[PDB]
Amino acid sequence: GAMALKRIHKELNDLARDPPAQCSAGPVGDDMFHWQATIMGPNDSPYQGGVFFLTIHFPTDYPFKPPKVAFTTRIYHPNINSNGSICLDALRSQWSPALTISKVLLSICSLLCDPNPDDPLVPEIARIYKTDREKYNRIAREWTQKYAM
Ligand SMILES: [Cl-]
Repeated sequence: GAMALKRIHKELNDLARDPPAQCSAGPVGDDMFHWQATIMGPNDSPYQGGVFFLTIHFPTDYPFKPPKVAFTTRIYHPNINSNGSICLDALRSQWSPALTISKVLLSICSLLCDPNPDDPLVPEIARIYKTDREKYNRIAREWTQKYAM
């Protein structure tokens, strides 16, 4: 309804006025409720140099339910699966209307930097992250080269 549209426009404007570091987001075309986003691989992470795309769909009662957010770029990470689904509590049980796309993008950036142990969406990647970090990094770098450049 009009409440969601007002908030979504305000958030688009918030991102333009204070352009993050290393992320962007906004409507695909003219559909305010369907956005794209991009996140640059953080420096000093195995994703450095990559560019990762995401899709975002706002519900019609945003901001009082969460947006649906998924990666569209393949990534080697314990909490993001091959469907691009993202295990992040803010997008589920922990949503609040005080969260915004900017905060969500910052949280996903931090998640790339430091995975969540409790949430292995891809159990084998979570295992290599815990047991052999240098191997995890090497493979995450290789997938950044293959998919995100
Ligand atoms: Cl508002």
